[PDB]
Amino acid sequence: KVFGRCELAAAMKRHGLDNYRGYSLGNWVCAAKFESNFNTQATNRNTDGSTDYGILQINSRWWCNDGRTPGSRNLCNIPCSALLSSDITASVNCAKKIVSDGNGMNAWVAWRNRCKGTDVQAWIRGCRL
Repeated sequence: KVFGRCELAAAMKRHGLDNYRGYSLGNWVCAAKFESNFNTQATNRNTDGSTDYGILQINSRWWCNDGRTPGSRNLCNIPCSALLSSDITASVNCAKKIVSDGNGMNAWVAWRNRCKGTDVQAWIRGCRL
């Protein structure tokens, strides 16, 4: 499913991402916008033959198993297909693991290049307090 902006903000906030590891809700919404356009079914192949899955484009090289990424690790202990559900619970739990891994949200290349240092508050303007 394709989330609305405020719909996704409310879901991310309900699952505890607002200021998780110090990253305000606008950072997560912005990241989702540029990784997936808010589309839980988004899949994109990386040059190394891994694939990124879901609303936060979680990568099969380290975090989920898709059975076709040699050397895969599956640190979130999930099939990558579970990251495409209309329920973002698995994506958010896995994102908590990723962002705690030491490098913060720089793990999401699109966040580093398109959200970092920008007015991310704009991404939650209109959601309900």
